[PDB]
Amino acid sequence: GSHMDASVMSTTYALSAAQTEIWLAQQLYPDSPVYNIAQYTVIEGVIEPAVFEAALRQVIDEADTLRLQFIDSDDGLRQRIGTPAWSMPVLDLTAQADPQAAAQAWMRADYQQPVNLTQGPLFCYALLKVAPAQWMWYQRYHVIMMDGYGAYLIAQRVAYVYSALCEGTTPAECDFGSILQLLESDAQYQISAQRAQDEAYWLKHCANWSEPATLASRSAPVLQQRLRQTTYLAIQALGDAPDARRLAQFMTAAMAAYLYRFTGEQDVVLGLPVKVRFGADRHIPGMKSNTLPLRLTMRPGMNLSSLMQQAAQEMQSGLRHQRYPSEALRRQLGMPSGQRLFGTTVNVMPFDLDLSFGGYSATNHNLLNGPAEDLMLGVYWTPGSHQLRIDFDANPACYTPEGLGAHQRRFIRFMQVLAADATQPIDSIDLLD
Ligand SMILES: CCCCCCCC(=O)SCCNC(=O)CCNC(=O)[C@H](O)C(C)(C)COP(=O)(O)OP(=O)(O)OC[C@H]1O[C@@H](n2cnc3c(N)ncnc32)[C@H](O)[C@@H]1OP(=O)(O)O
Ligand SMILES: CC(=O)NCCSC(=O)[C@@H](N)CC(C)C
Repeated sequence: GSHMDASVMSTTYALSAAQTEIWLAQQLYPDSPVYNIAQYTVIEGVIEPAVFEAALRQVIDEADTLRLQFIDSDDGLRQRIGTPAWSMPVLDLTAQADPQAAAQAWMRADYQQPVNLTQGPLFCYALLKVAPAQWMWYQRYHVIMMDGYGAYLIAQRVAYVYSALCEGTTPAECDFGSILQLLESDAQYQISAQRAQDEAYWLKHCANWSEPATLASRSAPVLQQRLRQTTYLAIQALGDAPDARRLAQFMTAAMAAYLYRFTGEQDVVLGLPVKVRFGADRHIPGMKSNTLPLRLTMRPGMNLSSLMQQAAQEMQSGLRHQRYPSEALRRQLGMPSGQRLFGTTVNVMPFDLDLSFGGYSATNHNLLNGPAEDLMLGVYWTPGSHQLRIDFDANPACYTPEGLGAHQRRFIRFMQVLAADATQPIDSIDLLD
């Protein structure tokens, strides 16, 4: 034989369950950058690129998932903590006729590139000066090594380290754990009795399932990046003081009521993304998130409060078993592949969007949020703020931009009228054009 494969196997770790599903899904279309997540922080002040690069180096040392390198092997793909070659581009676009548009185009050209996992770079950090005392920190990752909460933790840590370095202070000891402990915990869960309990619960929950209700007229795999319809809204349109749990309950209830009013289906299956972070996993950047199948049963004449109680019940009974992958449940239920458990996902991310870099305020804004197989309702909300950002992310094959926009406007209106009177049956509101 040849020793190279043996040394590859002995110097690597197996992928986690979520990483395995990500890799299996990406292998079908290796030229599709739909598995990139991306955001950018607008900083209202002066950023020194050298101090920022120093902070980025420190955080890359602190979050070892940023140094994961992947290697092919007889066992598909494996990973180790390697030495990625990275750089921080600094682009001053203040002289351009449209500095904001130039920065948007730069980051779009970045996150549109295909990402080969065995060569990298799996992440990209760059600074874009869009105005005097207005900078942009652009972050991009592949979902195989990062999710939403991980990127949020990394942005917070980078902000803190930069603020500490600017005032010449030693940054406090980082709170992060190692990605290897996360991988070991996932490997232990994969052969755990907790996993058997979760599998039994999810097999009983969606035992006799139904094909998902959807606003699209066709089912198609995700190939292009999402079509995004973004709208901002005030919290009083909801009015329910909601927390993350009840905000997600209300969003899922509204989406299920809209799907029932548009399709007539009464057993609406939605997708609910969750962190799957308990204990030490709450302080380890990387990929850990899952999507739960949330069933909402519709009865004609039912109001919003009953739907919200249904959603609260489903979450209260299902979040205990959120470690079981939805793909493993789909395979275990005996469903033919291509048949999904849910079509419309409701991704509520109650992560703080505010940061402080060297005394200057800054705000986070998403560009990519993973693949959009059908419809994804992304709800960005800083806990406490009176504002919500609502993104309709759609598969370009199943939707067109203006149709998605009309659906979003009608859904916003229907949801506002729903929250106006939670006792009125959903079959009564007249909807829009
Ligand atoms: C570059 C930037 C790009 C952006 C990246 C985007 C990438 C992605 O697409 S990843 C998707 C990101 N989204 C998310 O992370 C999902 C966020 N949202 C959510 O998780 C849900 O909508 C939400 C808010 C309902 C979860 O609510 P939350 O209250 O936090 O629940 P969670 O912590 O998951 O679980 C709590 C429940 O766990 C259950 N549980 C059982 N055992 C335990 C235990 N030992 N410890 C804790 N909880 C336990 C309990 O029943 C508990 O409920 P409760 O304590 O109230 O009885
Ligand atoms: C919603 C779905 O099943 N398809 C996309 C999965 S994309 C991914 O790995 C995560 N970042 C998002 C979920 C699992 C929290």
